[PDB]
Amino acid sequence: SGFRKMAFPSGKVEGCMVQVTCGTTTLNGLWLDDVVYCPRHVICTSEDMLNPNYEDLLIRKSNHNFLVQAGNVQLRVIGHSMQNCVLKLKVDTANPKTPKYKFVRIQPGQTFSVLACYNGSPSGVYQCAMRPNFTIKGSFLNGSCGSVGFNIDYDCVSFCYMHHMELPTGVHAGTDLEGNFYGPFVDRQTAQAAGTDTTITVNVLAWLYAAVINGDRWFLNRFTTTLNDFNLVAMKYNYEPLTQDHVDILGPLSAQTGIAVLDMCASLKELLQNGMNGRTILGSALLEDEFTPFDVVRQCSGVT
Amino acid sequence: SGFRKMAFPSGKVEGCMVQVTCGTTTLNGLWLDDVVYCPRHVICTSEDMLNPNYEDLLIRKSNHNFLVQAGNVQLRVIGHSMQNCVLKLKVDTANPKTPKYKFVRIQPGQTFSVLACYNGSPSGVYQCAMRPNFTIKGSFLNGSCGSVGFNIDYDCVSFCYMHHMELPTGVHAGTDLEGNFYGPFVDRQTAQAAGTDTTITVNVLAWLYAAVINGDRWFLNRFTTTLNDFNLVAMKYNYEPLTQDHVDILGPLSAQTGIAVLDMCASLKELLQNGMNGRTILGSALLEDEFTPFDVVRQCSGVT
Ligand SMILES: Cc1ccc(NC(=O)c2ccc(CN3CCN(C)CC3)cc2)cc1Nc1nc(-c2cccnc2)cs1
Ligand SMILES: Cc1ccc(NC(=O)c2ccc(CN3CCN(C)CC3)cc2)cc1Nc1nc(-c2cccnc2)cs1
Repeated sequence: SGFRKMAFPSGKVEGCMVQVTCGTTTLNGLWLDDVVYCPRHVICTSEDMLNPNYEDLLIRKSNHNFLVQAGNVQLRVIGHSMQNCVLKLKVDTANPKTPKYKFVRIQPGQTFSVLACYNGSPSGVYQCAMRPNFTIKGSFLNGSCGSVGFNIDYDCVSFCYMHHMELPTGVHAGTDLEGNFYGPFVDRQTAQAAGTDTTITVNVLAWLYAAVINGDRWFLNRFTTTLNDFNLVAMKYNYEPLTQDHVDILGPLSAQTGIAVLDMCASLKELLQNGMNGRTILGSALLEDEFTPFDVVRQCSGVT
Repeated sequence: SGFRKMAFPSGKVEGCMVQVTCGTTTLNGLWLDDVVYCPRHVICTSEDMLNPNYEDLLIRKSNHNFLVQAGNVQLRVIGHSMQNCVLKLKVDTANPKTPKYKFVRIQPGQTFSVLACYNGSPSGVYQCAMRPNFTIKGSFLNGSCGSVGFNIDYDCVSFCYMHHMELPTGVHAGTDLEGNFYGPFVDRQTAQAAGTDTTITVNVLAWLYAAVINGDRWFLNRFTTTLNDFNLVAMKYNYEPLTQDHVDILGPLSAQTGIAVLDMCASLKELLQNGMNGRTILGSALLEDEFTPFDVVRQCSGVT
């Protein structure tokens, strides 16, 4: 029983975090085999953030300009190259703690764990979702760049996010581990801002199923809706459209609770139109959209 | 920017988790130096949960009745003893991954990280608070007993909680690592239930400070209250009394925001009496009480 924002255990990633210094800029890197990955803006100056040409900036660097430290051990840099918005620093030692890993790119609406680090040292772990507008609502301070987001499946770490910047509304943007930004953001100084966002409908439905499995039932009703009629309501309240694939993905949770997806959609319509009338669902007075169907199945009992 | 329920990185504890089997019962244990700690109810049967005498049950066990597995490695048990509600299994190998550690007992209102484990294998990490009634609102399924709660300060893991049971309302109870239960609960079958709970006032105030530091200010006002007048309102809404020591503990956050504690108490009084009128604070429509002042300082910027 219970339902929490639960991250993956972080030990496999902790053993990969290093400190990268270039000039007077320090940030975090990810050490896998004999390569350290970090944001390329580590090579920038304050006089460079206006209109940087990173190809120029990197040609003017040598391996000796990069100081890499793993705990109390200095790693010797023997090669450097750019890949999109990340830097690859080849080092003379393979990381003995390298887990089985993959570099994946995630979709908006999917979740992952973030290991927030400062000066190469892990500080905390929390769960994040990629928003529809390709930002994340993280918790990061100055020094956190190069912190990573990941999921773990059996023994394998799938890295999906490296942190690069904070936008003016306080939300965060970054890249996959190939250095390609999520969303229409760049690693330079501009007036860039998060675009309009939407609520992740399939996740809200998953979380209503989690609530039923955990004994909250007050929002259920005897009505069922059609998919087209539900999607008219979704549009009005700035929810994403629900697809048949979403309905299919919710199949296991529907079977376990015996509540058809379009039955639960009729509950969600009533919550959107009427509010909660002073009640809560899984300790929240808002509809929560940062749990995927997978997250719910992973955490919740499977009985029925 | 941002504010998340953030756990401590879990790697130091992951390396301590083992599987303990006795008969057909499997649960988790904590392997530190050459001792494995686990709930003593691992030695129980279904015909024993009524009125167990654990001293009798343990006298009838031998070391060979305990199977301990660390990953794919079986640990040989060479001694067993009871300490209050935990069992200490002496093994023939010290854990090479033992961190610096302490066994601490926490106070109601304090927070800690939980590493949820199944079959000796870590599954997820989340943040928990000890409620005033000595329960925790965790996320645990069958098989999770023996999972631990902890905080980390510099290199040192302070273990404070071992999981033993789920109460009828879905909340959880357990012991410190000396085997002494938090609250009026026992590791046998009774009608025991969580007692009445209260909201942790100093934590709500800390979280309002976190909100101000993160730019939410709509709930602020020009009024200040007295401590006695605030505590009359606290009583009415089932909040704990605020003490001068609480005011002192909030000193750093008050100085950083320039908002006196009794000024912020006047905001909290208005929120309690009027609600939020459709607005949110740090993405919540409820007043959140599971962040301590320390948690806020640890996570939030320190500027001002
Ligand atoms: C996207 C980006 C692009 C360039 C930079 N770098 C800089 O602005 C910068 C870097 C280094 C310097 C110092 N110079 C270079 C070193 N030395 C020669 C002195 C002069 C001055 C400015 C940072 C970022 N990203 C940032 N992320 C944050 C941040 C804050 C809070 C949460 N998450 C991210 C702050 S700045
Ligand atoms: C407090 C307590 C006391 C005794 C027990 N153990 C049992 O009830 C029990 C243990 C073992 C058996 C099997 N027997 C012994 C082994 N073998 C001889 C077969 C017969 C039957 C029952 C469990 C607990 N705690 C439990 N925690 C949970 C639980 C569920 C979800 C979340 N957190 C905890 C379920 S039972």
